[PDB]
Amino acid sequence: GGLGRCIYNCMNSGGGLSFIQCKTMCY
Repeated sequence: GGLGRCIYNCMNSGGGLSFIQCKTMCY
């Protein structure tokens, strides 16, 4: 899928941005 890993790498450790910028941005 995407959201599953999106926030994972984005938030867990692999984004360098924010949460709302990935928890929702990711399609």
